[PDB]
Amino acid sequence: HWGYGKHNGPEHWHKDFPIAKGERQSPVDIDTHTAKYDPSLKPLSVSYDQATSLRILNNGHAFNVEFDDSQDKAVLKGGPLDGTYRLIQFHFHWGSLDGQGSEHTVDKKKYAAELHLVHWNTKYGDFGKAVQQPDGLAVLGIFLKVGSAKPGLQKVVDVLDSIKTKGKSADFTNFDPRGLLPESLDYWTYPGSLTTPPLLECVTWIVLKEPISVSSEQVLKFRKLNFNGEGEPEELMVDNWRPAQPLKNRQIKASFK
Ligand SMILES: CC1(C)OB(c2ccc(NS(N)(=O)=O)cc2)OC1(C)C
Ligand SMILES: [Zn+2]
Repeated sequence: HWGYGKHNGPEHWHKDFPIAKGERQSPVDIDTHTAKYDPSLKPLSVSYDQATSLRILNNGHAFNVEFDDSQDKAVLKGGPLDGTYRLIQFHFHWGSLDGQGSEHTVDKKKYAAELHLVHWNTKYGDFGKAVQQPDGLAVLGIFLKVGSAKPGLQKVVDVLDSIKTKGKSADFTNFDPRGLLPESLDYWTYPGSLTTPPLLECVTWIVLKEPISVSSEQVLKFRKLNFNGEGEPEELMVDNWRPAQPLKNRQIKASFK
C-alpha cells in the first residue's frame, strides 16, 4: 500500500490515485509576495472550548487524536468558510531532521513539522458525505519550529510510547487542542485536497502564518514512532510529508496586511 518510502512514496501515489495530478492538489508552496490580502474574508473563529477528544491512534502513516463529533462542539467558521465545520481529528507531518517535515512551505521554507486540525462541513451530515463535496472539509494547518517546548503538546508526546506501532491506539480523553494554537490567527487560504491518499479535493485550507514552537525533545519523540506494525522490521515514522504540488489556477488569499 501507499506510504512515504522510495517504492511507495508520493511519486507513486498517482498510479492508484489518479487525482494526485489533479487541478487542486495539496500541499503547495505559499509565495507570500504573490498572496493577496482579501477584505472579503470574515474574522476566523476557532471555538474549541467544548472539544472532547476520545483516543489516539497510530495508523501507520501518522498518529491521529480523534474527537467526538456527534454534537455541536469544537467548531471552525468564519474566514473563507461558509457555515460551520466540526473538528473530527488532528495529526502531524514531520521530518527525520529539523530542517524538513512540513507539507506546506512558505517562500520555499520547510518547517520542522505541520499540525493538521481536520473539520467537516456540518451541512453534509457527516465526514463520509463531506468528502464527496468540493467544500466538505476545512483543515487548519499550523507550522511547528524547534525551539521552546509547547506545554500543551506534552500530553500527546507522553502517550506516544503506548502506540509505537501501526494499529495501536490508546484512550486519550480531555485533551484541549487550544493548547496547540499560536497567538495570532493570521492565515493564508486556498482550495486544495487531502495531502494523503485518497487525496480528495474537498478541502479549504487555512494555514496560519505564525508557527508554534516545540522543543527538540518533543519532536524527537515523534521520530520514535514506527510506520510498521508490531513484530515487523522497524521503520521509524519520519518524513511522512508530501512535497509541494503545482498551484495551477488557484490564488492564495491572505487574511492580513
Ligand atoms: C474521519 C477520518 C479519520 O478522517 B480522514 C482523513 C484522512 C486523511 C487526511 N489527511 S490530511 N493530511 O489532508 O489532513 C485527513 C483526514 O478520513 C477518515 C479516515 C474517514
Ligand atoms: Zn495531514
